[PDB]
Amino acid sequence: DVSFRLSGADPSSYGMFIKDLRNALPHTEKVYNIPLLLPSVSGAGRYLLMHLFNYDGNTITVAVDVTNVYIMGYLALTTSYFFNEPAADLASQYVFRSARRKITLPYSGNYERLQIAAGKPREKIPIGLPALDTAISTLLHYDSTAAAGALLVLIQTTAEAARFKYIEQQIQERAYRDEVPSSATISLENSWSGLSKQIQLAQGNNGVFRTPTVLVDSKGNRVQITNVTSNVVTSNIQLLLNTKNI
Ligand SMILES: Nc1ccn([C@@H]2O[C@H](COP(=O)(O)O)[C@@H](O)[C@H]2O)c(=O)n1
Ligand SMILES: *[C@@H]1O[C@H](CO)[C@@H](O)[C@H](O)[C@H]1NC(C)=O
Repeated sequence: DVSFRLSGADPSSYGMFIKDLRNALPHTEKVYNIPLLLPSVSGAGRYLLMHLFNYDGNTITVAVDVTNVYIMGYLALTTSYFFNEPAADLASQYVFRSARRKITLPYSGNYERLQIAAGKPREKIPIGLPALDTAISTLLHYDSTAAAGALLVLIQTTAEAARFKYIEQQIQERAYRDEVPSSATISLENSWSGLSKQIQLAQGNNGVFRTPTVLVDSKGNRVQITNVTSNVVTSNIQLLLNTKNI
């Protein structure tokens, strides 16, 4: 398992958490020095438990699929909550079984559905460590509309930060003040599958992407990433979604 406590949290302790999160995900191979997530894992081993504590020390446990870093569901006191999707229902067979009741959330975990439930796109939702404290607090007591927004914050401040060093750094900048994600942040989130694919396709293509990936950079400018020498590949991305799952 991995843990993170908002009480006394700073950019350093958050960095240690994201490091732990990455290191908890198994791999047998690196592609261009980036860990390649496994095609599949059977049984309970598929799910990582993240213990998150709000400033007041109240806690939720979040179940994460270690093959794609997708959040499946979470436990809050004696109630488990899972996304309305087949992968999450499968997860509910293995994690939080001792919960007194299980609620299936009225949406899947994908960004489009969460934004619909939350009533706003995540371009408009501030993120940061204070926002994560709020998210944990919200998830402690069921409120599906509020939970959608909280989960958008949760996913970006954990999974997306694990996937991209840039995103980790953006959250570190928001340690004591929330701010909506940069356009570059949104771009990287939306491009993770594509980038993972092209980095793997480059393996037998002399480091060249079969299809270029369009990204927005730190200056709001639209760049085109075409091979593994790009900083996004050498610097930024920390985990690759296996092409078998794409
Ligand atoms: N169970 C799920 C499903 C999706 N997600 C996140 O939501 C995204 C899906 O968004 P779209 O369907 O809008 O592409 C994924 O990239 C993933 O990071 C998640 O964190 N947990
Ligand atoms: C590869 O990407 C680098 C970095 O963006 C770029 O400068 C260069 O033009 C590209 N080279 C090839 C052969 O695609």
